[PDB]
Amino acid sequence: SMPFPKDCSQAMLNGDTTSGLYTIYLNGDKAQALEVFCDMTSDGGGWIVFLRRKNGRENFYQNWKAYAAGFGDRREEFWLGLDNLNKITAQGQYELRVDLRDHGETAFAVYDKFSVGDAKTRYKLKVEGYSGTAGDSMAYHNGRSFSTFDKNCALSYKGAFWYRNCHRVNLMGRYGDNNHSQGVNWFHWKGHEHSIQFAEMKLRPSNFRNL
Ligand SMILES: Fc1ccc(CNC[C@H]2CCCO2)cc1
Repeated sequence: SMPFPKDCSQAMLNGDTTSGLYTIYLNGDKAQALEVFCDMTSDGGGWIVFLRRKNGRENFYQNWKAYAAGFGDRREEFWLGLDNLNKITAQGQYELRVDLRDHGETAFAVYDKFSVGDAKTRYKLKVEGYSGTAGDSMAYHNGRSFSTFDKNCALSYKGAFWYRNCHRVNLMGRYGDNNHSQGVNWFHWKGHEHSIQFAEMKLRPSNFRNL
């Protein structure tokens, strides 16, 4: 096992093959301990889950400080936080996976290259290298800074994202809200008038597929 695993891939290969809560260490630094939910089953596992939507019990209409730091319940609905995502994606080349499920249908999207800038970039999104079945809805968002109501689409649509003008993805939107662009949307799968029941965003090293 690796004493201070810096993501859910290093934490898995230690043998641990159950999805659940695990401790990771940013830059492998024992002083930068982070609790994450590892999805160890989806496409060979080793994923840090950074968003989960599944029942609308948690409020995602939260401020910049809340999106930077993280919020909610890692076992249920949560946001891991942008400072975390910046530090994780700085450790090497990460891939993004999005898993969607709504009234029994499933779709996914993988981006070979995924990173989040530091606070000085307003946590700039980078997503390149699409494959999957949900449709390339993040390409629209590539290069966008993060937006919350207090730093305008977040206020217009009552959510938070790497907004442009405004979104094809709104996975931190209002739960079960089918009003145009207000819900948990992945436009190129279910459009802007269908709020998705279940959504996870997760990352692991892009080189995991053949490590
Ligand atoms: F994924 C996440 C990441 C962060 C959080 C909020 N952390 C709260 C701090 C202060 C009191 C306890 O920890 C929730 C879910």
